[PDB]
Amino acid sequence: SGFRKMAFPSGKVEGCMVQVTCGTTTLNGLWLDDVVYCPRHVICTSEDMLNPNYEDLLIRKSNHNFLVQAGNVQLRVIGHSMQNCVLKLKVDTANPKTPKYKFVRIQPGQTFSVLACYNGSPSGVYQCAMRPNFTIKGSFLNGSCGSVGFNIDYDCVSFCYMHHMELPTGVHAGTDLEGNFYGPFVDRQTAQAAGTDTTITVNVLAWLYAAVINGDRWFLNRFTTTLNDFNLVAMKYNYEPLTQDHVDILGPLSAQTGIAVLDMCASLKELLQNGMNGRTILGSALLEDEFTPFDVVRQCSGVT
Amino acid sequence: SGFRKMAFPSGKVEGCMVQVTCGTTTLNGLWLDDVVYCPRHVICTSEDMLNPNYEDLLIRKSNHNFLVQAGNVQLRVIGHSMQNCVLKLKVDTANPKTPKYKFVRIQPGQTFSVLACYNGSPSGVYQCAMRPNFTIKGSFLNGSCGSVGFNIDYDCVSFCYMHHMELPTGVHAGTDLEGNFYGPFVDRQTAQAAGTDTTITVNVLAWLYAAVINGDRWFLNRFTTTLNDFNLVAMKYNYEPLTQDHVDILGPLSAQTGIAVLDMCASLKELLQNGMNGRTILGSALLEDEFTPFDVVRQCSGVT
Ligand SMILES: *CCC(=O)N(c1ccc(C(C)C)nc1)[C@@H](C(=O)Nc1c(C)cccc1CC)c1cccnc1
Ligand SMILES: *CCC(=O)N(c1ccc(C(C)C)nc1)[C@@H](C(=O)Nc1c(C)cccc1CC)c1cccnc1
Repeated sequence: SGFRKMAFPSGKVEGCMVQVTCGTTTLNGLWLDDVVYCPRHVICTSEDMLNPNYEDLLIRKSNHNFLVQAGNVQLRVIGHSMQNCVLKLKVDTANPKTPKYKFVRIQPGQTFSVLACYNGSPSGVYQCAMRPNFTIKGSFLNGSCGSVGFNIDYDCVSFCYMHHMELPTGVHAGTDLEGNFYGPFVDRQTAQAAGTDTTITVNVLAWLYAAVINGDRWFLNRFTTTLNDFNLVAMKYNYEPLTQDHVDILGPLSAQTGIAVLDMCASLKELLQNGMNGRTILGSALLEDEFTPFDVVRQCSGVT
Repeated sequence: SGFRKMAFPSGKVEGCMVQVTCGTTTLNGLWLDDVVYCPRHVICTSEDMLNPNYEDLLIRKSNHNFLVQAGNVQLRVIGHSMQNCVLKLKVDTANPKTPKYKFVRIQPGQTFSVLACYNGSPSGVYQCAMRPNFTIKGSFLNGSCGSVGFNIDYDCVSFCYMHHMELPTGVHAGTDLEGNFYGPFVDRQTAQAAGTDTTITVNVLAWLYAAVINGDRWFLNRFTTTLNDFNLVAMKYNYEPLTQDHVDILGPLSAQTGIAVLDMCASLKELLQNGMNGRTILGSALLEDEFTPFDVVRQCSGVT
């Protein structure tokens, strides 16, 4: 028992991290097969961040201007192209450590692990979620650009995020591995405010199920509610609307605990209205929303 | 910016996880050089957990009774010995993935990463701390035994914990890699209650420093205190006593922020006395104590 914010083991991704330098800028790249993926803003200078014309900046760059280093050894760049906001640098050597992989574009509320890197070297791994406003609350310093988000299904790594920037409010924005930003963000040093960071309701309910499985049951009440009644409360507290799809996804947790989804919604409703009164759930004094129903089942069953 | 509960990248440890089976029991082992380390309770049957005599149980076991599997391949066991509560199984093949490593016995309040494994396969990585009562609040299911705790200094993994058991209260107990339990726990299915889980004061202060660096400064007050005055409040709230050694360890964070350690103690004192009034610090509604001063500096500087 016990419930932790668990990240996937990072070994398979560690074997893909490289350093990419273009002129004076150094960031992280992701080496899969004979292609190194990195944020296109690696080509930007200091007086470029304000309003960069990436196509024009890219014309002044040749294959030899992209320095790619994997460990202590240099990779030879034989081609380069820009796909949306990422650069794809073709190298002459396929990464011998390339795992089975997919590129996936995740939906808000979905979770993933991040391997934070600097100079192509991994420094840490943490679990986070794509917020409903398409930002991520990460831990990224200058040089972390190019660090990636991923999920693992047995031996297949599904890459879903590449870090590009920090917004003026300290939250993070990035792309999928096709270079498309999550949300309306642009790779430009300009005024970009994030929308309402609403709570991921289905994730909170999954975590309330995790709490019941692990013995924290004080919040369980004698009430029930309806999807419409619950949603009126959820809107009031800036919680995402709960749909019948969410109820369906929570089915296995409802079945394991014998607590119907709508009864758990009524427990959640009373926690929103009354607060926690100085009590804790799974060692937290607030309602946790960065565990999906899939994560709760996976961690509670020990999927390797 | 941003501050996350970050674990070390787990790749180096993933390459050391093996499955150990003795009779009908399967748990995790740690393969370093030509030795596989695992909890000695792998030799216990069902009617043994109550009061096992490990030396007597071990006499009935030969090298061929310990099945060690690394991936899909079997390791040949050429020797076995018991060192305290761990078994050391000598194999005929040195692990080709053995990283530079040390075995260290950590002190309470120190943090480490855990690679939770089942059947010798890694399923997740999380960061935790050795509690002042020598338990760990982990996420371990049946079969997780043998999963290990570690810290990494550039390329050297310092193994500090091996999981052995869950206490009747859902908290976890284990040994260092020499087989010595942390705390007074024994590898026996018997009444073992944990002591007071006090808060790691130096860690809370480090995390308050992390908050100030990341912009969360609302809790900073106009007060100061003394070590003795602060400690009277800390005892009242089951916080560990703060020593001059702790003040010294917080020196770099005090210097970076310009906030003297005793002023941060006075802020912490007011948070203990007044509570958070529904506010949050670094996304938490309670005072976090599983980041050491070293972790705060490392995460805030990006040590790879
Ligand atoms: C890897 C590059 C980097 O660290 N950062 C960066 C710098 C420039 C650009 C574009 C050319 C605009 N993108 C990323 C920063 C970063 O995003 N800095 C930043 C902050 C902190 C706030 C507002 C705007 C900007 C852009 C200059 C970085 C720093 C910390 C974490 N992630 C990224
Ligand atoms: C790897 C073995 C295992 O999963 N567990 C176990 C079983 C037996 C023994 C000894 C022979 C006594 N040690 C460990 C359990 C475990 O500790 N079970 C347990 C619990 C949950 C509560 C009170 C006592 C015991 C011992 C039987 C395990 C389960 C979950 C997490 N860690 C370990």
